[PDB]
Amino acid sequence: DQLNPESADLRALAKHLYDSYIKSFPLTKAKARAILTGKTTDKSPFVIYDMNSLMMGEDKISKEVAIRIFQGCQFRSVEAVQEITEYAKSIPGFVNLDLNDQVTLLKYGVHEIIYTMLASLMNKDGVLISEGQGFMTREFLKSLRKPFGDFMEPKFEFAVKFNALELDDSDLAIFIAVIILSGDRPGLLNVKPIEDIQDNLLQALELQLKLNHPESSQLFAKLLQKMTDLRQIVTEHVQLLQVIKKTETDMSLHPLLQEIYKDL
Ligand SMILES: COc1cc(CCc2ccccc2)c(C(=O)O)c(O)c1CC=C(C)C
Repeated sequence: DQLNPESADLRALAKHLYDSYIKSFPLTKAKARAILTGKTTDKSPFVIYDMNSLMMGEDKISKEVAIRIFQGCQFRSVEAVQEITEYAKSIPGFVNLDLNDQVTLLKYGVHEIIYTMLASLMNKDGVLISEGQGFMTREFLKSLRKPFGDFMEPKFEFAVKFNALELDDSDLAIFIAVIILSGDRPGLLNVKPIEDIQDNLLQALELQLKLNHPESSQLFAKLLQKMTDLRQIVTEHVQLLQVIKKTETDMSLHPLLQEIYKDL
């Protein structure tokens, strides 16, 4: 039989992470795909695709429209940062790390994770919003005044590609744990304890994918290669925020987000 004690421990680790992910993230990929695909009469989103539907959306779900949307987006990111911080504490070994490194791991990790999980809420046509009650189209977003009309496009581009891996939540739980425990983060005090945890997470992810996706060759490698896409989305996003700060000096940014962005 395949399972030995070592691979048994990796299965127990996969199970624990999946459990913690479910407990930390109220809107899973499974729920998102059920809303998006019409496993539904109770789960249908209201669709925002223009100014009028936007106005009607606000009714059923003050400033300039681009700004309201961007701020709505900032607030959800703050929520996601909180959910991800709750999840991270569940990753075995994580809270036993030097407090400074915990902060560093989160600071550089959370945006990569946000866009990973945001892919679960996207298809080629738009993105779920407000806990799945709404769906805002990609074209509507793209139509926003400069520079806001461009903020979401690289996220959709990534999501379309990432979604072709067809990962489910149990896969993603291990993958986002791997992301958080990156020993290559800038300013880390003790890299070794992080690398040892990541090594364990990596073995767990490898096994999960082999078992969950037996006909999907080199999926593990293909998934690791996606980290390059995420890192690049994050860099572009930060650059676009520097532009927004200067053109929209009357627009405030959540300090939790501001501290994350500080010298990324
Ligand atoms: C465009 O990106 C939005 C925007 C929004 C704001 C949608 C909105 C704002 C203001 C008026 C009408 C609709 C939400 C939301 O409200 O849940 C959202 O989850 C997202 C997903 C984005 C993330 C997690 C970065």
